[PDB]
Amino acid sequence: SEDELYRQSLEIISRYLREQATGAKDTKPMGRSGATSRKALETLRRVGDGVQRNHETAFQGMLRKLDIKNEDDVKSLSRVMIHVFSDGVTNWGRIVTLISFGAFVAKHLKTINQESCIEPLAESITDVLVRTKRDWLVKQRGWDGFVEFFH
Ligand SMILES: CC#CCn1c(CC)c(-c2cccc(Cl)c2C)c2c(N[C@H](Cc3ccccc3)C(=O)O)ncnc21
Repeated sequence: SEDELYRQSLEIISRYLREQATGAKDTKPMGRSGATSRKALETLRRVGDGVQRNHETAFQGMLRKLDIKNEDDVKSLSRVMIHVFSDGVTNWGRIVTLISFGAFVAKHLKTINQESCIEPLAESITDVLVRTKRDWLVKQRGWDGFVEFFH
């Protein structure tokens, strides 16, 4: 390991997706740069909840199209994130939509009683995000850049 950016990203995304699914704020330290991952998570809650709320109908229609039922559909969803998220313009706007739709999908995984697929979903999203937009993420100062961008 010793990929700080991947570790920090996976943590923030797992916390958001897990707490959206279940309602509970997970109380367990944070990790390295914990004040930058707690301010990132705070921001993500504000802006991410906003995107799910404002574009609920769009999110519902996309979820319906993907027809997600098991670990096999979540594993596949990865090829879908590469086509849609990676093959686009790069900005925090689309990065939030990716993690917000992931949270929307994580809520659906809980309701269809497949909540063991949440942590893998979070890993899939972090994989596509960090190992297709690494160059851009580094240039923007990673999650310090994100928190700054949503002042
Ligand atoms: C988990 C995951 C994932 C991948 N992903 C997906 C899922 C395939 C979409 C997407 C594409 C079309 C419609 C909808 Cl509702 C969505 C969510 C997406 C995305 N969408 C925005 C457009 C948009 C913004 C806000 C609300 C609805 C739609 C875009 O393409 O610029 N941006 C980034 N990643 C996206």
